[PDB]
Amino acid sequence: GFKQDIATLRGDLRTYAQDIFLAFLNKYPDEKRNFKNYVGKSDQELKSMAKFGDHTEKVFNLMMEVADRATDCVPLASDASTLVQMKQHSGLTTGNFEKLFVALVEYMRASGQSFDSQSWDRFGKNLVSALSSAGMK
Ligand code: HEM
Ligand SMILES: CC(c1ccc(O)cc1)c1ccc(O)cc1
Repeated sequence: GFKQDIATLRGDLRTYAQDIFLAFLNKYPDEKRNFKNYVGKSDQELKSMAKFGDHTEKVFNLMMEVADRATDCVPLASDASTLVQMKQHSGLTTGNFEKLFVALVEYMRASGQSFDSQSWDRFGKNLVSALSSAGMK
């Protein structure tokens, strides 16, 4: 289920963090407007870039903490407000997050593995609802 999925993802975190972000960027190429240093690069080139590895892993480390602190796939309001108020998230709207979780769920469905994709799909919708309540446009 969802809890075990958090353990599975954490057990190969750098790999999953990079592969899910690439799935997102490749499914939604327009989302690179937010990541101009990643333009004009193949996946293997991005996986050679120090900030792409560093940043993807720090993002996913916090994503897994947000998921782990959730009840029934509903994140804490404190975690939603941290994600809205972060200076690095000044430009974003909830649609950026919806798209990320669509790509994450698709990734999991396409994997060989028994991820609980329906729990991740809920988590993404509930995180979007929480971000909207905490003031993200
Ligand atoms: C639950 C999902 C997310 C979490 C937990 C999260 C977390 C973080 C964290 C911890 C950082 C700091 C990274 C560092 O400085 O090394 C960061 C930066 C950033 N995040 Fe988020 N983020 C999420 C979703 C998103 C989404 C959906 C977008 C845009 C589509 C986004 C855009 C950014 C940008 C532009 C930065 C700063 C620039 C950069 O680090 O390359 N984030 N995020
Ligand atoms: C959107 C986010 C991310 C999405 C999915 C992941 O598995 C890891 C990270 C992100 C933020 C800043 C970056 O520099 C790189 C990526």
